[PDB]
Amino acid sequence: RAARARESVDNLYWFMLAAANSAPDTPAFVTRGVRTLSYRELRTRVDDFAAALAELGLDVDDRVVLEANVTPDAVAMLLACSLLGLPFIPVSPETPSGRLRSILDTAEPALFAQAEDGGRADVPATVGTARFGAGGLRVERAPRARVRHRREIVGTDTAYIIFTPKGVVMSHRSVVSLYRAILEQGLITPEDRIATTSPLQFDFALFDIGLALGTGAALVPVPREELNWPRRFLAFLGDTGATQVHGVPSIWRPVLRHEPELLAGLDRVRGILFTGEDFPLPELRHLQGLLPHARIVNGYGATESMACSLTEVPRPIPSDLERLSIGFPLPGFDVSLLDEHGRPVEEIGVAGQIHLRAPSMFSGYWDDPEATARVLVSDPLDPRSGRTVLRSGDLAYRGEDGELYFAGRVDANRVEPGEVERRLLEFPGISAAVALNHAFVVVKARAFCADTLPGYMIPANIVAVDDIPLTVNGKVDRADLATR
Amino acid sequence: RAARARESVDNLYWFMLAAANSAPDTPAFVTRGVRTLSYRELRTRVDDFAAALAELGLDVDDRVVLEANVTPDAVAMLLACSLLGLPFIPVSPETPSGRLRSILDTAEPALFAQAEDGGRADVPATVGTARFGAGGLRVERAPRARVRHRREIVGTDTAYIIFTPKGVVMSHRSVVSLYRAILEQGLITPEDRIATTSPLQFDFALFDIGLALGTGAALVPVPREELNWPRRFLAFLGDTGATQVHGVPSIWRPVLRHEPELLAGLDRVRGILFTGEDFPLPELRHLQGLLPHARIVNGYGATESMACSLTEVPRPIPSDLERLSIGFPLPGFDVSLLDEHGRPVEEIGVAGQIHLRAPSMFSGYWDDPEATARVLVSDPLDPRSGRTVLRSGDLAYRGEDGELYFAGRVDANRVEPGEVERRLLEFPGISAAVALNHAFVVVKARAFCADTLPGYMIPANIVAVDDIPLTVNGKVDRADLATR
Ligand SMILES: N#Cc1cccc([C@@H](N)CC(=O)NS(=O)(=O)OC[C@H]2O[C@@H](n3cnc4c(N)ncnc43)[C@H](O)[C@@H]2O)c1
Ligand SMILES: N#Cc1cccc([C@@H](N)CC(=O)NS(=O)(=O)OC[C@H]2O[C@@H](n3cnc4c(N)ncnc43)[C@H](O)[C@@H]2O)c1
Repeated sequence: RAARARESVDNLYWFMLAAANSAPDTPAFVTRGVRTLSYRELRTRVDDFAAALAELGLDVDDRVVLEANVTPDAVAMLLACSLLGLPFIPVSPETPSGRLRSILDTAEPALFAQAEDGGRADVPATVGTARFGAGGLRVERAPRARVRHRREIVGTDTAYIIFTPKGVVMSHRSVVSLYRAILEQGLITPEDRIATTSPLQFDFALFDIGLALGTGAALVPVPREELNWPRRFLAFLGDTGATQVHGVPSIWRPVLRHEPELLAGLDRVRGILFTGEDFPLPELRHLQGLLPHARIVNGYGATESMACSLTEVPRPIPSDLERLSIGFPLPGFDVSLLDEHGRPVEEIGVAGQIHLRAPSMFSGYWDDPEATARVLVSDPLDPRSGRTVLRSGDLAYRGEDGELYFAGRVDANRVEPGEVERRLLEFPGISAAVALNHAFVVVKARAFCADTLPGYMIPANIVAVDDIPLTVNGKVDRADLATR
Repeated sequence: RAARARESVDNLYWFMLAAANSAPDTPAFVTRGVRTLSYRELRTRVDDFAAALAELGLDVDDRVVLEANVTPDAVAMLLACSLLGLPFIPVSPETPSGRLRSILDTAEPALFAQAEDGGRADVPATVGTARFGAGGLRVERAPRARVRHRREIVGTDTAYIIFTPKGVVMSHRSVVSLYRAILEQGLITPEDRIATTSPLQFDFALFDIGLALGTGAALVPVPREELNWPRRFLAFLGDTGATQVHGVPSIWRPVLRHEPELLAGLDRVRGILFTGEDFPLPELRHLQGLLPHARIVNGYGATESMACSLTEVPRPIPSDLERLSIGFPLPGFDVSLLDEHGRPVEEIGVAGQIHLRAPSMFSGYWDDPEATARVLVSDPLDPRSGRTVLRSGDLAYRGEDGELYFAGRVDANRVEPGEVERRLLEFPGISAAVALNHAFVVVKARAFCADTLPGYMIPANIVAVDDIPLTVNGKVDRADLATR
């Protein structure tokens, strides 16, 4: 009686589990005793959860909150939801109870599912509740009864909604199109093991899952508890034989500061990928110098398209380089830089706002058509067609070869805090530095800065801190540094 | 310097010319001396026209009017436009000068191209003019100079705009998705020869071209001058060895009336496909009876998605059958029937308005965002997602097996003119009949009707005519029958 996605129709289930056929006994997951779960064993768990979910009578586009971090079970669940056309709303179990309630209030989901040993208690009787474990999907409270109206699942049905409360609605067509564009850029082979560090609620986690599983590679989820301590993190990457390490730039900060020599011992690491924010070039040069056999890729994009461009950093990074390139749009993606009148910028080195044409475009903001119409706008170079572009909120300029350079959020003398942080990171004893004019440093600095920086770039205040504070998703917490 | 579509990005060029690689010497076209043009020779002409077009400096999404009927040269041109991301506006050379001017006024194209021996004179100096022939593309007036801004072609770039002045904007992604859905329904093999009868300006022509060329089959364009006379039309189908015959129901009307015995001699015809309007069941039963080895397929859909469903008619058609089924949506398509409150109709045999979820959805109506927002509407079963559906303007009901039945335009006792026309087509001496209560017949009838029809279905007037008048696209011209 449940609709199931057909194999020919774009859908995360068929896309991520194709390797269960061509390579059933190859590893889909490596976890830590180092264990592997094969593609066949993963499809078996997905099919079991999907048989259980199908009993609940949910209609296509009924929303399932998945509270978990990246685990074989949580990935088995989101793929079960995918086959049944039930958009998942991934929520980290670290999300505060209040923030979760606010998501439940707006998203009005039919079902909330967490791990057997999950800790969430606060869930209204309108929302069904279930727990999943290699034991199976276990319904605690059934979702409330309904009449199914959707006969067939399509490409534009929602795969997932990302909540930060702003909800980015992504279709199977959009996310599969992104995975296919990256498969074309041979970032990954089937023999790779991708260490993934992002919270499940961050699309960087969904990007890592699909890149691994869509390629026939193994995923190595790094638990936050392993990530937070430098020797522990390095022993986890060594033990699991990780070949690729994905994370926001901050994942390296403790290892660079405390354990650079053990970091150099990661001889199986072939590739590093970051996204989310600028990697401070002094830390990035330090990292590159320790792992000279690891390709480093600058990943640019936003939740609204999942991603835009993948750009290998120069080897070595020029000492004098001020900004890494964010390169060229993925195959099938296109950028217009438009000025403050909405006109194309053709001039080398002049910033405009990125307007992205992407096959991975979000459907809209959940229950916010006004916000949707401000962001997903009529193509300003062809406004009579009804074609839309993403008005990204990001500034960029091109260089002489047409490559892009990120130039900050349009809404956040032009100060480049990156140049302030660079000069400070070049001062004896400073391991980290964030500017917002206040500079915060992890450990005279003022005169060292003034020896090369213009007057408007010299910090008014330089504040010693034990660490750079991070958001749940691992980005610099500038709100937090503001408070103190 | 011209952007060209990449092979990995949905685009009519790569989709229709893949057979130039796997089967270069197989026929792409059969024309009438019976000649063939191979896939390789077709790609050569496409590449030549595209090299010439690229010289003109047009930007991606610059519009090219193609005035032609279905010919190897006109198909070579629309595929050249496709590779360069130049949406084509196909216009039949039968279109009156006034109607063309009205299209030029709204669409403001950069270029108008016609055949060497084309007859159009009326084209403003703002629009470039060119003529194409196996000689090459020949520029008469260059388009006016411009700066190119688009770096890369994407999936959602416009393939073509259909004008009837209402302009349906179709993307490469939408039209390729439709061709792929039909390739999955093995309508056609590479050994087939598809006789196509629609004017190039009608998307039925574009449907036929892509089905043939995307499959590696041969296209057999039927010129209007061959189509208009019954023995001439049958000799053309015989000489070219057509294996499939596509056209609106009216293409059969003269052959059924004048040459039924020669029609039975079409021994190579394996398949017939119609769309656009109801096939009057008495003519359809007559046709099916003459070619018992031809599968007949009822094709339902609209320009806004190119198509929706393909449904093989029963063999034989039950004598008592009142309506052919329009079956089930193509793989990856989904229909909701919604009532006059906007609520799902689940009841067998109750009509509602078709809301279509389609991967082949139009981008919008050219320079008409108001009309777009009335037709491409928020999914009424999931309106907070920003997902849209086509509000089709078509009524339908389901039968016991969930199959659809077309029940007329929402805007056009409920009279079923089909039942009035049926009873008249069953009266001795009537070969055709159209009701609009007035009935028009091609050659006491009133009492024959009253012997089985309810009072409200009995024509007030029965008018003998020499023929049923047709639109350019070959549909019944009810406006025309109204005048007289
Ligand atoms: N390649 C790649 C790739 C792979 C996985 C997931 C993603 C993104 N969804 C990650 C992300 O932070 N998205 S965001 O919407 O929260 O915030 C997006 C914003 O974060 C900033 N950003 C994102 N990438 C950045 C980069 N490489 N350098 C500098 N800033 C970058 C930009 O402002 C951007 O609009 C990209
Ligand atoms: N399968 C298939 C297939 C292949 C090629 C091209 C097409 C359509 N684009 C043809 C067409 O007439 N489109 S229309 O937009 O002008 O007018 C559409 C309208 O014409 C009517 N229509 C279209 N198909 C019909 C059918 N099979 N039976 C009855 N009516 C039908 C409906 O009202 C529909 O909304 C369909």
